Order: sequence, then structure tokens, then C-alpha cells
Amino acid sequence: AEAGITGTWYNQLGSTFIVTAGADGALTGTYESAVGNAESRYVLTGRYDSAPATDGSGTALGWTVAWKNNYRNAHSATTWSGQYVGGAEARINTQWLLTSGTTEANAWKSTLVGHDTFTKV
Amino acid sequence: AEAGITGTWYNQLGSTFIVTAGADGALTGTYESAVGNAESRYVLTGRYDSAPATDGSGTALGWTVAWKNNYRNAHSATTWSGQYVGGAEARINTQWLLTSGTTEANAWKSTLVGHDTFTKVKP
Amino acid sequence: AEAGITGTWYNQLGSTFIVTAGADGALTGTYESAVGNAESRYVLTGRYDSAPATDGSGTALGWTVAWKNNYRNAHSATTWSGQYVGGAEARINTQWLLTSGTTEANAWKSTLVGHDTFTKVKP
Amino acid sequence: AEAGITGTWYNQLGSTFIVTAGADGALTGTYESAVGNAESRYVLTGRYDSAPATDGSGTALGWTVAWKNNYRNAHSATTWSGQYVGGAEARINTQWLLTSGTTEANAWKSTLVGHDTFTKV
Ligand SMILES: [Cl-]
Ligand SMILES: [Cl-]
Ligand SMILES: [Cl-]
Ligand SMILES: [Cl-]
Ligand SMILES: [N+]
Ligand SMILES: [N+]
Repeated sequence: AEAGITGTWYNQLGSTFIVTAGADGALTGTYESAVGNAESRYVLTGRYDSAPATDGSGTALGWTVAWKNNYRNAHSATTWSGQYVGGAEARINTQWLLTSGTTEANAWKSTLVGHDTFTKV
Repeated sequence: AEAGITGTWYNQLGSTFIVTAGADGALTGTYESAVGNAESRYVLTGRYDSAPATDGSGTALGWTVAWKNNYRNAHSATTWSGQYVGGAEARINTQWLLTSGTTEANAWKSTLVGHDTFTKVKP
Repeated sequence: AEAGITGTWYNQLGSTFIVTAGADGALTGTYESAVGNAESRYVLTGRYDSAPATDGSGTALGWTVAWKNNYRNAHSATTWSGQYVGGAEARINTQWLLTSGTTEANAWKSTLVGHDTFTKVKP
Repeated sequence: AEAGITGTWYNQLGSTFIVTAGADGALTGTYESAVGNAESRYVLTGRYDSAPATDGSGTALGWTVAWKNNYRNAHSATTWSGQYVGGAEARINTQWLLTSGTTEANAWKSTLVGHDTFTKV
């Protein structure tokens, strides 16, 4: 819990997430997706709540990735919100929101929602 | 545009968002919330997509706030996903997810969803 | 209250919702949308929780619309989840999920989320 | 696809869903949950899109359950949106919204979001 977040994680789609959790709640790393208008690693930044409760709970965290890198600009950003749980098999369970930049005309259809489970396997 | 996003913003609940959009697509600042087990400012970090399109599309962005500071710890974190629309009345329209740390058993009810609109006042 | 919900309602996009709240907690009616691969009325079915609280809480409800009628088929369905707030200006505030049928491969991008507010005009 | 929706399904939590899909898009049945202020079966009603595409896609559908029965009234309603996919192992993959009736003061925190995968196993 708290700790253990640092490392390389993978989700059901094959995307890889490499993060560093800092003593004071920062989350920094890079994201390589398996889907979308993605081509390479993207920078990610987030926060995690460094003093989780001392009961059998997971650690809340969230992060963002703007899908723009030296290779692609998909004019969109994804944020994942979820919680980290450790143990023999640690995972991060998240729900995400992906918003694309649209014209007002298409604003009603700008956000996709999904879920992802990351493991270090 | 980074500038365009930089500034002080408020939403309909009365929360304050102070942000700096940096060259490299980063977003840093503090969030003051009007609701929840919150007290004072909290640090936020996000990213925004620095090269939007010409046209009249919004700039997609997103940021996270873990509700822990030196005064409180709510054991939860919210991420806001949305777009910035500039003009005379610049607005950031978002959808957010708030997750609380829970035991595996109550995990099914760990995330809330909602939407917020922010109006800019200062740079 | 069933009555209270029964009526003609419009949201900010210009879509029409005609509903009948029945005794047994059911919701039946037609939806006319202003956006999407939609043409004409579609059938909706939902439920609402017939015994709310006294107090000034909203009545939780929800309904589904599969976007297929005799004129079009969009292979998608939307569910709206929210609450009814009565008074002189009765409103139904919702959050919706729109899922499109896709291949397993593009399933990750099958659902859109958003929010709608409905204003009542007729019973 | 289209067909096959009728039957008894179960989700990862143990909730049971029994539905009847009608030739014209109606979904009717009852829901027995494993979690919440639930006590027994609840009536559910929904719709499904009866003419799915003739390509390897799933069938879109959605349904609602107001958590009020002769035994409990949890002043809330849940709607599930997702798609049915058949094959040797058929499943219904959904994302749900659960709204409780609150005072305006608490309206900002009235909706929970999650996901559920139902199988006939
Ligand atoms: Cl991904
Ligand atoms: Cl807020
Ligand atoms: Cl609509
Ligand atoms: Cl359930
Ligand atoms: N993703
Ligand atoms: N559920």
C-alpha cells in the first residue's frame, strides 16, 4: 500500500505504464498505449493519497496523459481514477475518461468512459 | 494556448482552481474545494494537448487532486477530464471521477462521477 | 410522484422526452433526439423509485432508449440515470452512458458519457 | 447475437439477472443483487438494439432497476449500458450509473459509476 506503486504495470489491452511515486504524493512516468492514435510513450503526471488509511483499503490515485508527443497529436487527454491494492498480486483498478477537443457542435459526444486493470504481469 | 488556461477559475459549487499551463504541455497549481472532507488548498497536476487544432475546437486537458494536504487527508482523489474553450467568456467544461480508497468488498461503490464548468476570472 | 414525472420534457440539445410514470414504478414513453444517427421517435422504458423520501430529495429514476425504430437503426443504446426535482420549475438532472455495438477490438471505445437536464413543459 | 440474451446471468459480485428479450427490443426480468440496500428481486426493464449489425459486433442494450420492492426502498436506481456478445462463452459487458435521491446540497455526490460483466456461469 502507499509504496509498491513504483514500477512497470500493464493493462488488459497491453498498454505499459511506468511510474515513480514520490514521498509526497506525486506520480510521474510515461505511458505507451496499445490503442488509439498513439505512437510511442507519452508523459503522464498524477497524484496519490501518500498517507492511505491503516485499515485494509487501497490507495487512491489518478493521472493524466495528453496524447501528444513528438510523433502524434490526437487532440485528446485521458485521466484514470482508481486505487492501488498490494499483496502477492498488486493491481491498480481504474475507470477512465477520454475527452477529445471538439467543436461545440460535437461537444455532447466528446467523452468516452471505460475501465482498466493494471498488474505488474 | 498555455496562457489562455493559466489563471484563476471558479466552478458552480464555489471551488477555486489556480493553474499554470507550461510550455511542455504541463498543468500545475492548487485547488480549493467547496465540498467534501476538504480544508485549504491541495496540489493539482495535469496535462493539456499544447498544440490544439484552428479551428474553434476546445483544447483537451485533465488534472488530478489527491485530497491530502497538511491539514486533511480524505483518502480520495479526483481526476477532471474536459476541454478549454476560449473567447471573451472562457470556460473549461469537465467530467470528473472521485475515487475513495476502500476495502475490496466496497470497491464497487468507490467512484463518483459528475461534471463541473469553470469560468475564468484572473490570469 | 408519478404525475409529477408524467409529461413532456426537453433538454438543452433540443431533444423531446414524453413519459408516463405508472403506479407500479414504471416509466414508458417516446424520445425524439436532436443529435446522432436518429430519426423520429424511439421507445423508452425505465423505472423510478414511486415512494421517494419528505423531504426535499429528488426521486431517483432511469430509462433506456435503443436507437432503432422503423426508420433507423444506430446500433446503440443510451441509459440516463438521475433524479427528478419538482417545484414550479421541475427538472430531471441526468448523467447518461451511450454504448454502440462494436467488435471486441474496439470495445474499449464503445461508451460515451455525458449529462442532460430536462425542463418540463406539459403533463 | 440478438438472440441468446434471454436466460439467467450472473456478475462478478454474485448478483443474478433473469431476462426475457422480446422480438421487438424489450428487455424484462428481475434483478437480485449481492450488494447495497437490496433485499430480494427487483423488477428491471430495458431495451436492446433487435437488429444488430451483421459484422462481428455485439448487441447494444441497457436496463434500469429502481431499488424499491416490497421489502426495501433504497431511494436509488441503477442503469447498466453495455453490449451482449455471444459464442461458446457469452457475456454482457456493462458500465453502470447508480443515482440516489439527494437534497440539492448533496446532488454533486449522488452518482456512482462502475462496470459489471455478466456470464451465464
Ligand atoms: Cl490504454
Ligand atoms: Cl469541486
Ligand atoms: Cl438527446
Ligand atoms: Cl449489482
Ligand atoms: N485506455
Ligand atoms: N451493481
